[PDB]
Amino acid sequence: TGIFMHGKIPTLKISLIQIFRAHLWQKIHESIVMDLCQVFDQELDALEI
RNA sequence: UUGGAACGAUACAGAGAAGAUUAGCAUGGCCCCUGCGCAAGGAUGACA
Repeated sequence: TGIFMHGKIPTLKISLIQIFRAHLWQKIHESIVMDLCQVFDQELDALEI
């Protein structure tokens, strides 16, 4: 994740590991990348792309 | 070609959660009830 731990809060570390399991950060980034691709793919002949 | 480092580096993976999870029936315990067997035992009905 991109979460920076300011001190060893072990309970918070475990919670954030459970919340961002199965590579959720990469999946979120990829999904937003795909969404921007589609929103820019639709308007390619109007934005002169 | 030949040496550092090897409690390191990188590669993969990363849920570092929490657990002997859970549905059915039968057995077993208890109290009846019903049927049959076994061993005995009660009370009672019946003329020429």
